[PDB]
Amino acid sequence: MSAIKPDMKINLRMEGNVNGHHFVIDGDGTGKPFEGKQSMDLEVKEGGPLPFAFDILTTAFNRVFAEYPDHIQDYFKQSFPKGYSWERSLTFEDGGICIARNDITMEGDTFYNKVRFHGVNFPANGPVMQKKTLKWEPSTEKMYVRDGVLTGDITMALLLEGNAHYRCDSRTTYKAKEKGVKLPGYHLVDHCIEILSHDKDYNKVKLYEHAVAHSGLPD
Amino acid sequence: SAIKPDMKINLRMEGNVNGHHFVIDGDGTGKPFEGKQSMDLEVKEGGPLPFAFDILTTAFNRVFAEYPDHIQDYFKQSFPKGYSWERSLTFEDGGICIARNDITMEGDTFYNKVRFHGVNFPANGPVMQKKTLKWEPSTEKMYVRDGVLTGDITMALLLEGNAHYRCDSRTTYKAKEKGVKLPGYHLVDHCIEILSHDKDYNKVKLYEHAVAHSGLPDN
Amino acid sequence: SAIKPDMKINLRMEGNVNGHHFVIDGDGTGKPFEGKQSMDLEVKEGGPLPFAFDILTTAFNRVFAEYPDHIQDYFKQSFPKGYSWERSLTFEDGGICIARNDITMEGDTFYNKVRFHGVNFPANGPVMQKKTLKWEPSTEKMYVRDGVLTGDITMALLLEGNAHYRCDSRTTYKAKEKGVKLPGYHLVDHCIEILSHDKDYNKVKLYEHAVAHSGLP
Amino acid sequence: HHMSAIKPDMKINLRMEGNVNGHHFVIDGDGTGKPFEGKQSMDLEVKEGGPLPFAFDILTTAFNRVFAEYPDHIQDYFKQSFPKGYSWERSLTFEDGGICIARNDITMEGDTFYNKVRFHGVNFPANGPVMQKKTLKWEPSTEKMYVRDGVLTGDITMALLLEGNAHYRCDSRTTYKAKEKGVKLPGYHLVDHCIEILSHDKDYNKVKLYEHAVAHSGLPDN
Ligand SMILES: O=S([O-])[O-]
Ligand SMILES: O=S([O-])[O-]
Ligand SMILES: O=S([O-])[O-]
Ligand SMILES: O=S([O-])[O-]
Repeated sequence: MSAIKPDMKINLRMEGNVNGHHFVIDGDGTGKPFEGKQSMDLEVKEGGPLPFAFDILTTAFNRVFAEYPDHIQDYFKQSFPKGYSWERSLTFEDGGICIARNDITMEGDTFYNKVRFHGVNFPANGPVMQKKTLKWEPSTEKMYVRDGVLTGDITMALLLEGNAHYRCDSRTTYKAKEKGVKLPGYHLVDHCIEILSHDKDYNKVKLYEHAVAHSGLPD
Repeated sequence: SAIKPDMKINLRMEGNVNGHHFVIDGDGTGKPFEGKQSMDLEVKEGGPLPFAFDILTTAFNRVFAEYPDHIQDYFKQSFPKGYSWERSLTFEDGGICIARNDITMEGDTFYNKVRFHGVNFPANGPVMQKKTLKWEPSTEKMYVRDGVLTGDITMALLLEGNAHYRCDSRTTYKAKEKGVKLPGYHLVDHCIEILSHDKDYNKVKLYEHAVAHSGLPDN
Repeated sequence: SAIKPDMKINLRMEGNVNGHHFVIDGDGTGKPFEGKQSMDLEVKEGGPLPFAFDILTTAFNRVFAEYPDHIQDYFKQSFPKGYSWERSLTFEDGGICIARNDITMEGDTFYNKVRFHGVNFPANGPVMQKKTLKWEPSTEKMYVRDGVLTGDITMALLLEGNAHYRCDSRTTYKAKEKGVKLPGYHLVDHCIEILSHDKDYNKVKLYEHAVAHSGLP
Repeated sequence: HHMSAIKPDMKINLRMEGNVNGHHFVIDGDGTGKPFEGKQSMDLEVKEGGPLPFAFDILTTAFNRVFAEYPDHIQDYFKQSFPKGYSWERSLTFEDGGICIARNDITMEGDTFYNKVRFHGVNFPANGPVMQKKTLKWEPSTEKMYVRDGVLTGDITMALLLEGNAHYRCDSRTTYKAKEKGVKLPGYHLVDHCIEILSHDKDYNKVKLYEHAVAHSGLPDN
């Protein structure tokens, strides 16, 4: 009924603008939806070398790639073959604010991702514009229904140079394309995201993510 | 200098709110030294808008603000070359927009290249249900933050049923030419009004009046 | 008629910021219809204060605001019985304060029982460092929310070296008597100033000027 | 770095004083816990200000991260802050504008932790879930722990389940400060927790509270 395969391809085009700098980024990769794992090779096609930390873009580069236990409704795998969309705001602690969206379709073995990313008000000598970010720290998304819609709320942190941290408050709304996909109960999604390799300027990046859904303590 | 007592305003806005793409053209006139401006707005692509027009109206130029002699006018000093702004709008129910405008002048006309993106407006909130009446009069705080002129404001939309709907906005302004003198802390009063519109807001007449001041007791 | 042209102000504040307990007494005067008040303040306990005195000053009465005829004056209408307010103050570096005042009146004097609690001010921040100079003049936005008069404001402290330090504040205002008529949306301009102080701010003279208006046009 | 004097089975003595929306209260607490298992229970009694006119649930995170199960590889700032103790300050920012701040000064004598807790809150809307007592429980959540401004900081966005099944968000920031010098600061880590009112009398004048807390490194090392 769902047509989600153990191994899937990922096609992606991201376009957007941060701090007035336009960019286009293409991604091709593979994932294991039932294992909650995915990888992607990315190439900056326009606007390279990027004047900002590549790390701010990486959560925009699909919750279908999360390991869901049987006892939790898997909204994302239940959304196919028709697919779904998400919208997200990223509010950073120094006033940098980004909005993003992805329209996700599926054709055969391949997920297609139309991603948009817009960012404003990053300070000139902040860690984003100065490329002082090292990685996203592992974090946990809270999944719950708000105004008829599945919503993911998370506070994430970028590890910085010198082992400082840089806070980002994120809210995502997820919407199945097909009418009447059953919404899940409150649950948690643990994730980690990692740049596996990159060239000096981050014109080429190999990206990986692992995500696991769960009910949290006590079980 | 470059600024004439009567100016023309040419504007194109392209954007996306809650997944809905749109294009809006603006043609108008204003008196920069009196801080007054009007515009006729025409929805080109994406009419009729599925969301409240009111969210867009602050994005449709601080050059049209009455500055007293004791306050540095950053905006009139930015011309002929012009300036750009970036803005975030954080609404109380989680809706978040980002906007930008690159402002140029040739002859007696200001040209505005405007982008507007918004996400996470609830289906039954006042924006998607078109339950807003107007922006209440407000006061923007201008000050320098990380080497850039920053405008901070809490605005409120009046709703049908008389409730108020809070928006927190931050704008950064940047002159194109190097070495334009940054002002000291000041305030800008403003009021914005949709003078007329057709049923579906595919046509809108918009007016704004803005006045800079020192605050109490010097205002 | 409860509001006289020249009134006195009695005040006791107690609180705790970043673990440090303090008591501060105030005695002042003002002109309710001119929207002007000043007060002499004295630290009775916990002096010298280890934090910037400025964080407390908006907690040291909107009855002292010049209201024009066309705006309902919730505050002067709340007397002789009084009103109370509650306020949260969210500073941009995570320092968060909450405050309360219960205001009563007898003759020509307002009595104020004030509480002020603050946490999470960083040691390297302007408050614990005492790098504040003044509150910049600001505009509070007054509207009804869930049946209660509410004031929302973005305020900013001028810092040494002319940086600013932002504070977001929400106040809820509550008349003691039933049937005090709620105003419509309006703005209140204010400026607050420490006029004089001794070295450690154990004694402080404070001044405020406030004016209600509709805004443009 | 040193021996904590923390025993496998500990007693907990607590007094909370506070004021929410102008309402003053005193609440006494007596419990027990297993520091190394990350588990604790407490019986709470309202001594002044009963019956409480707001949701008891807003207070329950205020009623000690000693009671967290720490792996060997993550520095345990809380157990290493003993025998001398530590204190925390916390802000609670609810989505409808209610704001609380809280403090706890934590000491130890023999097998007993002592807790001097202060809790103040303002601007809870009269018709909101807190003042209307429409909360059900805190959902399980994960706190992020890292060093900020030289201080161990816990940042968490938590949710109260409401009647009618909506959720009610609270953004909480805690700063933790050891009383003694020389307590090693931990690197970034996560703490999973669950908090539960096991039982209560009708007006919540008497409450039985339980919590389980587990620190980990997150994915993949969890
Ligand atoms: O996917 S994790 O390894 O960042
Ligand atoms: O711009 S004013 O007339 O609302
Ligand atoms: O009252 S003003 O001048 O600080
Ligand atoms: O403490 S747990 O059982 O919610």
